[PDB]
Amino acid sequence: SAMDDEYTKLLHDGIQPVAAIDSNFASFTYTPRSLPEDDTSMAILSMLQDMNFINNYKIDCPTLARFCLMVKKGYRDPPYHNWMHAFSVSHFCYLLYKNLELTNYLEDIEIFALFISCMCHDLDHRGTNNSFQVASKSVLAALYSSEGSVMERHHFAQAIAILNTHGCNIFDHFSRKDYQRMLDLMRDIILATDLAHHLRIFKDLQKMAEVGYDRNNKQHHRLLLCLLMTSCDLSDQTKGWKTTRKIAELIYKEFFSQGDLEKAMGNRPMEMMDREKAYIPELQISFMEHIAMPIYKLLQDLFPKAAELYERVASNREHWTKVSHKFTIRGLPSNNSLDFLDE
Ligand SMILES: Cc1cc([C@@H]2CN(C(=O)c3ccc(F)c(Br)c3)CC(F)(F)C2)n2ncnc2n1
Ligand SMILES: [Mg+2]
Ligand SMILES: [Zn+2]
Repeated sequence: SAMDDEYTKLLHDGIQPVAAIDSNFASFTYTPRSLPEDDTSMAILSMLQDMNFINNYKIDCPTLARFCLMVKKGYRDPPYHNWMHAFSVSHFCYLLYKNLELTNYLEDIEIFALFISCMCHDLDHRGTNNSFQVASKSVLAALYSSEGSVMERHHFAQAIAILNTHGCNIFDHFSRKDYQRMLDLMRDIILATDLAHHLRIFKDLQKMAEVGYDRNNKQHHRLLLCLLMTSCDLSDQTKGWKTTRKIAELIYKEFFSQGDLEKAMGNRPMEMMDREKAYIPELQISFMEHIAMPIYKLLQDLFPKAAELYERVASNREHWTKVSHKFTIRGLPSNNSLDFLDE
């Protein structure tokens, strides 16, 4: 029984210090996906220890170890939306705490909720978007389509189910008020990961950055939590070209699988999910320019030490422009054949 021994070690051996994981672990240059998957549960505990959440909130270590394993095991294995995505999004949250002094802008309990929301925010993803849920009349649409953010509601609900599994409630000693505040935060933060939501609140984020962040304004807290969540969710784009290239591979595999299922059902997939129509370079450029860059630009406006993130993201965009031409076949293909043209 793989999990029982894994739990034993994670509990009885002790929490390893962050620096023993990698000398560079707490820097924006680090690529969390470099960490072997078998070490990631220990890494989560190490990050929580280093942020001092274990002691500040008196988390029971047996309960925590079970919780982390249950969360990990609650991800499936589609090419992009898997445990390694949630681990890396969680790691970026840790980066922001380390590098940007969040405690000057947010309450402790808010930062904690953000991190625990990053762990849980794609739980049980099936490699399909919200609209596929509605078009295929899945069980999840039956439960949630009338409210919208179908997958995100499912993710949150899976988080709650893990919490109400016996031995997994890391918050069960909180006051009733703090318990309710944590669950409410997790709902808002995980819901914020639907990009439709982000697009709706984009102007309100702009406004906040114009007038300047007001720590006494409760709506500013909520808006910032959303922006930070989105920043963690897309943080793959703040690393190096190699990571970006690889990540695009995983996303388009996942997207194109969806499109293949849609074609089988008689539907026309959106362009970016149709392997016969998607022109990856112009799609990435558009995504980078019209969604990702403005996010990290806002983050830079609010936190001057976040400049390097924006610049990476702009640099990754230009790189796509630069390699775009390689998607045109010049000469013959490697095999020296034009057989591919009767296909
Ligand atoms: C880190 C990262 C994450 C995502 C996607 C963004 N998402 C989209 O809907 C989407 C919207 C407009 C687009 F033009 C494209 Br393309 C995709 C949702 C998601 F699938 F969860 C994650 N991408 N996509 C392309 N490079 C990415 N890098
Ligand atoms: Mg998601
Ligand atoms: Zn995500």
